[PDB]
Amino acid sequence: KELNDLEKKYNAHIGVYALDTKSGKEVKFNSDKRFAYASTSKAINSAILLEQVPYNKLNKKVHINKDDIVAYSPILEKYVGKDITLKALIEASMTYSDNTANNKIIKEIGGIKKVKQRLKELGDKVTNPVRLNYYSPKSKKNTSTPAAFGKTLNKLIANGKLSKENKKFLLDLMLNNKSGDTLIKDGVPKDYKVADKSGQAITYASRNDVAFVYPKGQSEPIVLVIFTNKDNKSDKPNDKLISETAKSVMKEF
Repeated sequence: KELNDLEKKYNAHIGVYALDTKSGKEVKFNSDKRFAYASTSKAINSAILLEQVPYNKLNKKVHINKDDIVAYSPILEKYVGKDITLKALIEASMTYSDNTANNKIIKEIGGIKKVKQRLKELGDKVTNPVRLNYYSPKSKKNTSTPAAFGKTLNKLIANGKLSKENKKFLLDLMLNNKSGDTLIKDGVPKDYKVADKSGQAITYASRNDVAFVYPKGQSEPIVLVIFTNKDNKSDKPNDKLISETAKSVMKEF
């Protein structure tokens, strides 16, 4: 389906960027347009942490106090006054999208400043991290573009400096996450393997998914970045748009 028809059918804005990492072929649509990136930021931060911690060191522990807790911390809220491992922090953040867990990761890395440093190093001068679920077309805070984010994903993970173990760990989590079942995973041919990280912001029907798509017998992923929003602040997102976009796109591959 034309991408235009999908914007028409859902009365929404779509931003797409796909890269078949084997051939280098690219599919783009509103690729330099800015959208909230928000919670999809989790995969980036965990990824950064994996660059500095060998797999064999994920069992190191950090203390959790009351001052650590942030809203929507399904897992971490139970750790008050205890020690948790780096590995469990990656897990709570990627599988349960735990807020405290993401915040601990960032600190561990050395703060937002250091993440900002790593981004520039990779060639990303677009993505603007926040020191998350908020979006306003006014600002460039918490935004990236499909092309930019797509370039970062590839450089960070698909072809980054991760170990096989670290890469595997992280990919396993994005593979097994039930919170993306309605997105890119709903859209692609059943033979495909999809490791994704969803996102959303509470304003403008800001709904995204990012993935590493592995076609039938192909070892190299297609990086797919889909960013959607709407015209009203209180608009509600429809997950089918993403499903529908993914399906459309996979066809060019």
